Amino acid sequence: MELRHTPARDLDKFIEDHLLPNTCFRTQVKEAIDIVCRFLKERCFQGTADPVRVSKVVKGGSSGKGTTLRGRSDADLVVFLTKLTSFEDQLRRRGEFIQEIRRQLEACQREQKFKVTFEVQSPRRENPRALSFVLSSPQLQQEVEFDVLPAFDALGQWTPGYKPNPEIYVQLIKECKSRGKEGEFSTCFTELQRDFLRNRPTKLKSLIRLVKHWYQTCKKTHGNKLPPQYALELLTVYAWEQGSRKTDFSTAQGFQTVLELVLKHQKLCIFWEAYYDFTNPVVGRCMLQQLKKPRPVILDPADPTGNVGGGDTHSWQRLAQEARVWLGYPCCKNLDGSLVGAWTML
Repeated sequence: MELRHTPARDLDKFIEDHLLPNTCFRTQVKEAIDIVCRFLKERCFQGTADPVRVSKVVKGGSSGKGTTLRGRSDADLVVFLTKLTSFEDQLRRRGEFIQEIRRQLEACQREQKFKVTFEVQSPRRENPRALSFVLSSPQLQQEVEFDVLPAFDALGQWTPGYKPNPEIYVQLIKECKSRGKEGEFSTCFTELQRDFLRNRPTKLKSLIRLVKHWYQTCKKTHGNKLPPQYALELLTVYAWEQGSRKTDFSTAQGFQTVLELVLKHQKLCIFWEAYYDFTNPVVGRCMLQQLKKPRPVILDPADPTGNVGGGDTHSWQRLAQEARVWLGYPCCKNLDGSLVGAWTML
């Protein structure tokens, strides 16, 4: 149903129905990306003086956009380029890469056959330049629009289980410190962001998708004022990693634990040592710089410089106000009419 009234007794039955993505549509999209990824690497540039080439194409974060309930989703597709001198190059040469990618993307639409409907958008308005392509399957009425975000390849060839070279983060921090603008290069580390949320248990990933939709429902109210969606995703992971650590758990317990953290934002300092740590002196100091920043501070596991949900303390206040309202909703309330309760952090 609406889910404002969806009780806490079941919860999952709502996630399994409305929230769960189409299995058939995903498979079609994943294949379409593989066609494009394999297309861009070969086609882009080539027969060209400049050694810069497309190394890989990775899908980034995605958020279901409410229309009926879930009718559509917006995702980010990061195109990695090589032979760039610095991280800043992806910002300056962005317009140069936007044209080369768009040129072959249109050519890919003509030459390559797809199962879904490949849609290359017209030049985008209300934005400085912008680009995107839409993948839709009218049979299932599923639609997704990918925003192409060109980025330098920092990791090069990287596989899960391997901690990235600390030297890479050193170059990132030194360049982010001098030129300013902390956390703009997070797109290069997208592989680590996906790998962070991919290996999570099924019940947790379903919980995250529940939190994802909660964010979108409030996003059509307060607008862009609220913090980035990535903050809520990492916060859900933190709620599970602390005190629970169970394969099977209650969604009502977790959803309650996440909402109470939104109100605790001023008390929240969170960071992950997954892809980096204090072994390197340069990385260590920069990591301590972020921890002493005004709360809430959620440190991007893939981006030691990048602070998710930071820079605005009134963003979380607007979020905490609506988080307080949803606490009064039956969503968190069980059969008794009382609260299900949060997770013990012991």
